[PDB]
Amino acid sequence: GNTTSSVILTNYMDTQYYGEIGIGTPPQTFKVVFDTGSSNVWVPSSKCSTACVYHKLFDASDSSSYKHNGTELTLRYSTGTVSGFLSQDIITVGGITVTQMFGEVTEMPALPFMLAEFDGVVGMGFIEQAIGRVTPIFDNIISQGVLKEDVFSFYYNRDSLGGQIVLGGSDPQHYEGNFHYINLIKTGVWQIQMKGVSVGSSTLLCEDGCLALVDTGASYISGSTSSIEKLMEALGAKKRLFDYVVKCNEGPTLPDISFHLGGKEYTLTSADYVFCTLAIHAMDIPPPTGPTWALGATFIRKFYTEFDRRNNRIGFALAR
Ligand SMILES: *[C@@H]1O[C@H](CO)[C@@H](O)[C@H](O)[C@H]1NC(C)=O
Repeated sequence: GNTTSSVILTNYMDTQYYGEIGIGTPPQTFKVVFDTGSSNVWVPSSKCSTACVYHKLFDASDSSSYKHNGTELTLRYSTGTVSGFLSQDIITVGGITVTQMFGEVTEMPALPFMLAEFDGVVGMGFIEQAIGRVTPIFDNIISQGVLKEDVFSFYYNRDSLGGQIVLGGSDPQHYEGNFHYINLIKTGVWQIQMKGVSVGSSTLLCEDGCLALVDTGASYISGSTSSIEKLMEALGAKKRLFDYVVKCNEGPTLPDISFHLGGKEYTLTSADYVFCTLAIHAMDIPPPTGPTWALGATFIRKFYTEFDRRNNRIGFALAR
């Protein structure tokens, strides 16, 4: 029984990578985002009034293992806000069935959520980021002692699979070379320490230290406005006008962008962030978590990442 489950993901235009999870007995299948940036799991309930219309609704009277809770919770995002109440039931993810407390969403905003191919979220975060300190699912599936190693990996594919999360190990057919691990700067968050950004073979941003949160939930690579407009400057630019847009003739032409992460240099070439829209955006993130950089999808695409709970580090390997 020393396990490894695999969940294959759908790639909704390099911006949304999502999966399927089953909730209850028997399972209601939901499409969800796996997010190292959040710590609560939520889905819309059949108690929902808006964009409830458009997504699968969780219905407790079809589950033999539901044990209601009812406590409120409002989960707030840089994009959304959602609220409901706490429910309890059985989640099934790639063949791990764990008993989870999760929020049954009763109010969803009609704009960001309407055009979201996903129904809810499973956060891959630390108990410390949990609203209500509801034991996040990974602490919980580790408690069950079924996995090979208390690590989970992610493959984000370029828009034949779309992507893939492996719990308990890593998938060698999808990375090449070897992992180099960087340690969490402080537990509670999946954040490492960055030593600069070479926006050339020369520019240098954060030639000091700056923080970098490894966030699966994020679609782009982000930095603070301040930081991001110096970087966009020394590159091609064209401020705003539906978000940092450059010349297409000189796309191939743009320089490399390198992150100095614990020793090695992680560089992405023009072809990894130029779509013409650029895959880099700004997002001043507030204390506690901000001010930080956010290596989201755009980064993962290029680097297969391993999040290690037993040693609280992050390893990366060349994706393939
Ligand atoms: C439900 O869950 C919370 C966990 O935050 C617990 O404190 C609360 O008492 C529970 N409610 C009941 C009635 O089970």
